[PDB]
This record gives sequence, structure tokens and C-alpha cells, in this order.
Amino acid sequence: DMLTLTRELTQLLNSMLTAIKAISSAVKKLDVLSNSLVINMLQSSYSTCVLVSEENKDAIITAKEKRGKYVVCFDPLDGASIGTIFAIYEKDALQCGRNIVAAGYALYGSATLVALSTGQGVDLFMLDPALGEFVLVEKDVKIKKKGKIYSLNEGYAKYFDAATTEYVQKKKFPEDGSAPYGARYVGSMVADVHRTLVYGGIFLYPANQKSPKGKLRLLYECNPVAYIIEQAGGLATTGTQPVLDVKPEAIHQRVPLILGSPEDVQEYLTCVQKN
Amino acid sequence: DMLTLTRELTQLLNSMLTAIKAISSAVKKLDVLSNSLVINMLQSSYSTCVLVSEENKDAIITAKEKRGKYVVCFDPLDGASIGTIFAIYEKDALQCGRNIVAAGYALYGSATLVALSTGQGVDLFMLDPALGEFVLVEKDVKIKKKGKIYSLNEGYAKYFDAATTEYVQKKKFPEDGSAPYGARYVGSMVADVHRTLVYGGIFLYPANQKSPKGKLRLLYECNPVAYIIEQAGGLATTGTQPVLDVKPEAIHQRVPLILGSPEDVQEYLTCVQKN
Amino acid sequence: DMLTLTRELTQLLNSMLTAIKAISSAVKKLDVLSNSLVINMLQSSYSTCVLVSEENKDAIITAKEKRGKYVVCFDPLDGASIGTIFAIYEKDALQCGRNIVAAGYALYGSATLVALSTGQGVDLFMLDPALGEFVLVEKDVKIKKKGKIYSLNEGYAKYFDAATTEYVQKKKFPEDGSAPYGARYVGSMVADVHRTLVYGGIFLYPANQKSPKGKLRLLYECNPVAYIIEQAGGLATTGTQPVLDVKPEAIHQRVPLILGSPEDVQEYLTCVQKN
Amino acid sequence: DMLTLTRELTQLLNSMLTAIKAISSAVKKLDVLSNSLVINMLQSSYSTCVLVSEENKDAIITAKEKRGKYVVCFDPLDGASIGTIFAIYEKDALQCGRNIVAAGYALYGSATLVALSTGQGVDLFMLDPALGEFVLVEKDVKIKKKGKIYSLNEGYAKYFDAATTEYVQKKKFPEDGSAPYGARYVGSMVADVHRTLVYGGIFLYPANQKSPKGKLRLLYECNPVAYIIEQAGGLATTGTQPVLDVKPEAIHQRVPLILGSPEDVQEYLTCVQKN
Ligand SMILES: O=P(O)(O)OC[C@H]1O[C@](O)(COP(=O)(O)O)[C@@H](O)[C@@H]1O
Ligand SMILES: O=P(O)(O)OC[C@H]1O[C@](O)(COP(=O)(O)O)[C@@H](O)[C@@H]1O
Ligand SMILES: O=P(O)(O)OC[C@H]1O[C@](O)(COP(=O)(O)O)[C@@H](O)[C@@H]1O
Ligand SMILES: O=P(O)(O)OC[C@H]1O[C@](O)(COP(=O)(O)O)[C@@H](O)[C@@H]1O
Repeated sequence: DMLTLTRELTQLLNSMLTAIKAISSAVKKLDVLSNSLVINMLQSSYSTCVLVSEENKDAIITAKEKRGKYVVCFDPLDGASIGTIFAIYEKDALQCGRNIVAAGYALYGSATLVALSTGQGVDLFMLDPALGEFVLVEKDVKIKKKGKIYSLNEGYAKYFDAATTEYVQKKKFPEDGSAPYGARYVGSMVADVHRTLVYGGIFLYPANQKSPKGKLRLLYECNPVAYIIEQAGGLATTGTQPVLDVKPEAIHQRVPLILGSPEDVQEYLTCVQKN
Repeated sequence: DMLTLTRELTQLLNSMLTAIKAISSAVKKLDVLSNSLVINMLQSSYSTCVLVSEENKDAIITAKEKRGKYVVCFDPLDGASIGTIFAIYEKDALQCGRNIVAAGYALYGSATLVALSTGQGVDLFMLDPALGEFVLVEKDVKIKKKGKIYSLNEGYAKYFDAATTEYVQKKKFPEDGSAPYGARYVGSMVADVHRTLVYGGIFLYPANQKSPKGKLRLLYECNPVAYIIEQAGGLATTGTQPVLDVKPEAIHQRVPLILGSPEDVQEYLTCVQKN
Repeated sequence: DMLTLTRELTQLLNSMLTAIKAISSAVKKLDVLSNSLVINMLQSSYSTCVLVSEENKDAIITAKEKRGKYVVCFDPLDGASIGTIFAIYEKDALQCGRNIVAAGYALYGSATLVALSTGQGVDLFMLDPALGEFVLVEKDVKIKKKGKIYSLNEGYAKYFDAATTEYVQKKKFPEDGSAPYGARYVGSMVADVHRTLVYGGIFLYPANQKSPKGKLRLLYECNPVAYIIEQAGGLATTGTQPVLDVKPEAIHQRVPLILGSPEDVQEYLTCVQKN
Repeated sequence: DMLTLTRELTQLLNSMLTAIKAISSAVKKLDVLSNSLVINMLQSSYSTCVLVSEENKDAIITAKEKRGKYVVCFDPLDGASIGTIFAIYEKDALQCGRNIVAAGYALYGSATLVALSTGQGVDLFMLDPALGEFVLVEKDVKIKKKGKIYSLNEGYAKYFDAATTEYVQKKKFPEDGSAPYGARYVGSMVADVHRTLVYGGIFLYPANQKSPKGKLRLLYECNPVAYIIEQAGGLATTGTQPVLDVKPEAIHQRVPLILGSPEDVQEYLTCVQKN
């Protein structure tokens, strides 16, 4: 019942974590609050030059007094089961996801949880609010090759393209005498993606008739989780190419998102190719 | 930035709340732990004679030393977004839901939340862990007449009966030029029911081919939430009769559960009648 | 086991309280940290023009962008049993204590406690960290007419003046067949003063040979607690005049402090007069 | 900003710690509450046969169902700055302190702190309430050879024996041109002893005219802290022999307590010998 504790890009990550700490205890003026917490704590790290936020139309240039080498694209507050999303890399904020040096998300649940990766796999952390610090609870998290959960808003079935319609059909009526997958959809991305990571399976927000480029945002929603998910041995596709290979044409560009267990995503891609 | 605090069946409810407090900070040996916490704190209130638990095969008779007039059926730990469910009333534990004097649930999220009702509407509470007490955050909660969210596991589509198949079809393809409903399904009952209460709409765990009597348990899952939901102006049906009117034929009896906004549930019932 | 919560100078006090909240969870770079927390949260209230801090040589003038009518003298971190002290009123910071509109202290113990007064008695509050707000636990706190505790550093006995020597002698060897007083001295002012308020008795940091003007600071140590203590029905003297009547001749001026139950302080004054 | 955690007598200590956890968040029916928390958690460890409590007249024999090899003498709640004290070893509870296998105290401050020793020095712990576990913050704590603080209730000066009178005189008026010691006396033993450990110096509750055997209790006040203090390189005497060498003649026997920096206690003993 007794324990011991053991401990510029590093600088940046500690500040993002501190903002996540702050955001956590504060959990729509809340959107505003959490937004400025990130902006300001990020701008005190002396390691940023350009920030991209889901809450600001244009990129936020760090004054040279406090300027450093990294670029941070974030969604300060996404969605209980609310989240924060970020990736570290105005032209400097339009890099494809493959240039990501670091990224992660926090999920504000019964406990505040952080998935983090700097290119050598994914680590899961838990905010110890008493200590005011993040505790490692799992190293190098790896996703199942194949799961049994599919996760999308089926209320858009009327707007689905053929591939999505087909893939969902295969999940409910496997033509191979196997059990249908279970369905789960919280409707908060961080929460659905995090379940997908630890339990396995697939999460989709594809293009549909009413959102032809999907809903979720490339720079600070899709690219970050795609990075996390791939570092855990999964896949993240738009349906036509890996999310991390999209070349951003605007900082609030949307893309389709399909990610998860690699064999599930590969099954989806098969449905797309064969139309 | 300053506040003032203001304050036998009552006895029973404080003990259930205390167990919920304990359960909350402890959040599969966890199932065992939470179970005994309820049993023992309930048996110290000197107000129970018969307990029914999701974790115990048979009813748990209170010794006469500590015996009182009420009967408690509970699910100590259901399912982040885990919950606890209870209703207050061995033959003494097989009453139909209409004899309920009190019931509620807790949802262990970013905050621990309790929906409670003693027959005069529903009150929402928040556990103040610092104070170690529950704070009123909303009185007489009322559900929307009609919502725009439907919530069920569609991975069972292959096992759905005709009415369910039909109703889900109507939600995606409204034949009235209205928008399709949105879908949400966390897969934890307390979490799905609680969303249904505050946002409106409908939650279904109907009978299907593989679970012909549904999955959820009458005494300490379905009856409790049916009570909460009706006290908030909603409906809770098995498809053929109000949940609270089922006459229990066994303490772990299952029933179908459809509940929520009354006009949504009434639409469902229409689909059942007309088959 | 259930509760309800009920709710420009007001603005200023909420910000001081917020800084006390922040200081509380952060509890010598700590001195620096707590200092800036007060300064900055006070300067965001748009209600200050001049701040005086124990940590800054000179007064801190609020820019006109954020300027308001009140002056705040504070000790951000005094001294477990650490505290924060403040009074609300550069010439504008050299007012005698009688111009005080509001003052108080926080004591960071097992719980964070605030004694507060705006001229109509003293109220005691407890920081509810979960709620992030201060809860009233006692209104109009009144001190005993006479106590049985005396509190000073007797390790300075060799430096005491005659009156102090005499008074301490009378406490140990009452010449009236009454019990000697008990002694208590934590060595943190907020902690010793707070005990004096709730239990009664007397607290002394008189002049001595090595500190001829006493040790404690008039503007943000002595004046504040003198205000609190008098609003609770006590006295606060330098030995020659009420603390709140001293005319400040410098912002870090020291004065002797004797305060507490009025009959105890009056006994002390008798010892001074008769030398 | 990220951390990793690393982990029958052992059994007993974890349960004592758990009770300290419980006691901590509950911080005179409080005396009663904390008492039963210790008794019951100690009796669930299956490692005790005889308990001695400050709150129970007679020793508390563990039923054989749950009987083990160790004996625990404790003060569940002593005295903010409240504490809990215990030593591990009815005849089985009257052993001299030298048979102690383990002992410690908790101090319930701004943080809950535990000093612990099992014969190989003293370790300091901090309760991490979030983790619900105790974190090591300092290993093998060692006390100063000599301090500059003396700590006793001088309101008993009229009842002091000659040695105490003399020693206190030497502290205020050093006959060697050295500074007088500072005085500190919180009046809660755990708090005064803990300050003595980390800052150095001496703490006294000697015999006086009105308490000829001192006030503090041998089995669960004096023996425990004497053990802690000696394991940190200090001394603990009654004035005539080491506390840990007293042979208990009753389970609520009192003894004088003088402890702290060894050279300070040795100075005191000199004053006793030479009368
Ligand atoms: O209700 P829908 O259409 O299923 O969309 C839910 C999605 O929208 C989101 O709330 C994101 O919206 P934003 O892009 O505005 O931040 C995600 O968290 C979630 O996956
Ligand atoms: O995965 P499914 O089949 O959708 O079922 C999920 C349901 O099962 C539950 O976990 C209840 O299961 P239990 O009856 O064993 O407690 C509910 O919380 C939830 O609504
Ligand atoms: O050790 P001493 O001389 O008794 O002084 C203790 C006093 O000094 C203080 O720590 C204040 O010191 P500062 O004036 O530097 O803030 C008080 O809290 C306390 O009453
Ligand atoms: O007021 P006094 O006479 O100085 O005594 C204070 C002492 O009494 C105590 O409160 C202990 O009393 P108990 O023996 O009844 O537990 C100690 O914590 C403290 O050191």
C-alpha cells in the first residue's frame, strides 16, 4: 500500500498537459475558457510559432519574444466523455500528418486520461489531480488486428455512399456464419476513438450526401487520432488514402475518417474499391 | 463566489447514497466490492428485510436485529459511464413496479450523478466528494414530449422482430420529409437512459431472436429506470405493456425495454400493434 | 444526506478568493508563485489602482486599462498552517486601518479556511475544492470576552520589555488563586491568530530589544487581523494605541501586535501603563 | 510532467494505512468513528490478537477466526494538526518499547503525512487520496544532532520541577553568548513531535506538580514516537531512562516525555542529574 514516484518538445508537451489539467477541473463559455487556457499555456512554453485552434478562424502567430520551433494544431474541447485533441509539427500549419512529431488526446471521464505518442508507440496516462501530474498506466498500447465493434452514426444511412452501406450490411449479416459485430456510438470522437483503441474494431465518420467531405477536421481531429491509432498498429483512412497523407488545402479542412483495427479498416477499403 | 448549504425511508436513501459515494471513489473484483458495500450499508440502516442484487442468485434476508419495512432491488455496478441502479418497495421482492416508493440511478462520470424520485417527480444530484454529500442541481426533471435520438444496438438487426425493424427504418427514412433521427448507443444502460432523460428521444433493448425476453433485468434494471422515466413524463414499455405493470415471475426475470419521450415510445407501440 | 446550494468590491473579493483557491492547491518559488497569482487575479478584476505586497519593495500601480477604486494590501503567503492575508481600502496605500472596507485571511490546513469581514462582523468560510467555491460555515463569529490561552515566542524573554515580562509572569503565576493560562504558539501568524479568534485568549508579538518596532507588518499583517479581530468583538493594540489607528509612515512599516479577547488585551495594557 | 509508479506484518501495516486513509477524509463522535475504523480494519487483516486503544479501557482481544501474531497499541485520533499514533509488537500488550517491530504516526494537515519505521530508519509518506495510496517522499529521515527550538507548555512553569525550570532558563538566557532558542508549541503531540523531527530541537512534556507521571501515554503515545525519533538518530527519555525501556505496569500508564535532537536531550538530562 506504499509507492515511489519516478520521473523544448518536452517543454511543449508539459504545457499542453498542464492545460489539460486545467481543462479537466473546469469540466460553451467553457469552449472559450478551455481555448484560451491552451493558447496561453502553449505560448508560455517559448516553443511555438504557429497555433491552429478549432475555435479560431485564422492561425495564431506566436510573438517572437516567445517563439520556438514547433506548430500545434488542437481542438481544445470536443463533444461526460468530452475531450481535447492535439498534434505537434500559417503555411507552417498546413503540413500533412506524416510530419507529426507528437500528438495525443485527453478524455475527461471518471478519470482524465491521456493517450500520447512521440513516434515510438502510444502511452496511456492518468491525471493524478492530487499530485497534479500524469501517471503512466500503460506503455506501447497496441490495437487488436481485428475487432468485433463497429461505430458510426447509422441515422445517416439515407445519406451513406454505397461502400458504407455495403460495409455496415456485412457487419450485421456476415455472409460467413460468424456473429454480427456489436454496435457502439457515443457521438463524441475522443470517446469513440478511445474505445476503438483499447477494445478494438472500427470507427467511421465517412463522407455522406449532406457532408461530402465528412465532418471531422483534418488538422486537429483526424490527423491527431490517425497518428495515435497508427502508432498502436492500426489504420486511418479517408476511404481513398491514409489520413496522414492528405495534403491540407485549408486549416479547417474536413476529411472522412475511418480508423481502427487494421483488418477491419482493410475490409472497409475493399468495399470502397469494389464500389 | 460564496455559498450557503441548506439540508426510515429517508434513512434507507441516505445509506444507498453513502454506498454510491463509496462505489464512486472505488471507480470485476470491483463488482464484488461494490456489491458488498450496498448490502452492508443497506443492512446497517435498520430499514430493510429483503434485498435483491444482480450479483446474488437468491434474495438476501435481513436478520431481525436490523429489520425494517422496505425492500431494495439493485444492480450495484452496471456496465467510464458505469452505473448503479436501485428501486425500493422473498415474495416481498416480487412486486410489480407500481408498488415502488423510491428509486434511482447513479452514473459515475467526470462527476457522480444521481437521478432520484420518491413519487413526486425526478431530482438530479451531484456527489460533492469534498463535502461527501449530494447536491441538488435540478428539481422535477421533465423529459421532452418528442426527441430526435434513437438508441439501440443495431448489430442485432438480424435478430430484430418486425416492429423493431420497421421502427428503426422510420427513424432513418422518415416518410414525412423530416430529418432522420440521430443515433447514439453507449452500451451502458445507465448512460443511455440518462442521455434519453436529459436530451430526449428513445432507448430500446427489445426482444430479439437470441434474447426472446430481452436482456435487461426487471427488478433492478428495467423497473427502476421505468419509474424514473415515467416520473419525468415519459413512457417505459416492454412492447406489450408498461414495464411497471409486469408481474415478476422470478427475481432475475428479464424483460424487453423501450423507454423515453412519450411520443417516441407511442410511435414504437404503433409499430408493434400493426405488426 | 442531500443539500441545496444558495449564493465592484464584490468583484474584488471573488478574485482574491479565486487566488486563494489557486494558492491552496499549490500548497519559496512558492512565495513567488502565490505572489503573482494574487497580483494578476487582482489586476483582472478591474477594481484596483494600487497593490501592496509583502513580496514587492514598492507599490504596484494598476494600469488605467484595468483601474478601479480599491487598494489592496496583502501578504500572499505567510509562514502546514500557512496563510494568506489581505486588507482592502502609492499614498493611497498608506491609510490607517480605520479606512478598511474589507479584509480577511486564509489558513491552508486540512481544509482551506477563510475569515472574512466587510464591516458587519466576521464570517468563516471553507473552500469547497470540488465545487471550487467558498462555503459559509459560521456567520458573525464572536470572540470570548476572556480566554485562558496566551501565545507568544517566550524564547525572546531576554529581550522582552518590562510590561511583557510582567504580563507573562501573571499568566503563569496568577496572584488570585486562579489556574495559570495554557500556552500555545505555532509560530505562523494566521494560525496563531485564528486559534485566538475561535478559542479565545491573547496573541502577542510585542516590541523587544532586537525588534524595537515589533516584527509583523502594519499594512498587510497587523492591520488586516486587527480588523478581523475587532469585528469579532476583540482588541488589537500596539501597546500604546489600537493597531487600526497607526498612521503608516512606510508601506513595509512594522508594528507591535497584541490582540485577542478584549479583557486579556486590557490586562496587558494595564501592565504597559503601570510599567 | 509525467510519472511512473512503483510498489503478515506487511498485511497489518497496509490495513493501518487504510484506516489512516479513512480517518483522513473523515477529518468527538469523530473520536468514536476513527476508533472503530482502526479496530475493524486491524481485525480484518488476520494478523492481530490483542489491540490497545486510547479509547477503550481494556485490551481488545481478536477472535481466533482472525487471529495473528502481532499486537497493536494505538491512539486513533490525537489533538487542524490532528494525528493518529501506533506501535506494533492482555499481557501481550505490556511489552517495553524495545520489542517494537513497527510504529509510526499520521499527521492530518494540508496533506496527510505518515512517518513510518520497521527498524531500519524512518520513512516519510504522503497519502495520495486520488490514488488512495501512500507515496514515499523521504527515505531514512535523520534528525539534527542539535537544534534551536524548544517546545513545551510553559503555562505549567509554576508546576515544573527544578531540572525543567533550569533547562528552560538555559534556553532563554544561554550563559555562553549564543542566541536563545526559539519556542514553538502547537499543543498537539503529533504536530510538535513531527516539527521536532524535521527541523530539530526538543519537545518536552515532563512530570509536573499536577501530573507527577506526565500526561502522555506510554503504550500508544510515548513509545511510538520514541521509536520513530530514535530510528532517526534522536533520543527519547522520561528524565530517568529511555522511554523505550520503561516496563509497562498498566496499559494506560503515563510517562514523562522528553525527546528530540540527541545533544538537546542530553543537555536536559544533565540538568536532571545535577538537579
Ligand atoms: O452527431 P454526429 O453527426 O454523429 O457527429 C458527432 C461528431 O461530432 C463531434 O462532436 C465533432 O464536432 P466538431 O467538429 O464541431 O468539433 C465529434 O466529437 C463526434 O464524433
Ligand atoms: O452489448 P449489448 O448487447 O448492446 O448490451 C448492453 C447492455 O447490457 C448491460 O451492460 C447490462 O448487462 P447486465 O444485465 O449483465 O448488467 C447494459 O448496461 C447495457 O444496456
Ligand atoms: O519565529 P518568530 O520570531 O516567533 O516569528 C514568527 C512570526 O513570523 C511570521 O512568520 C511572519 O514573518 P514575515 O513578516 O516575514 O511574513 C509570522 O507568521 C509569525 O507570527
Ligand atoms: O494542553 P497541554 O497540557 O499542553 O497538553 C497537550 C497534549 O495533550 C495531547 O492532546 C494528548 O492528550 P491525550 O493523552 O488525552 O490524547 C497531546 O496531543 C498534546 O501534546
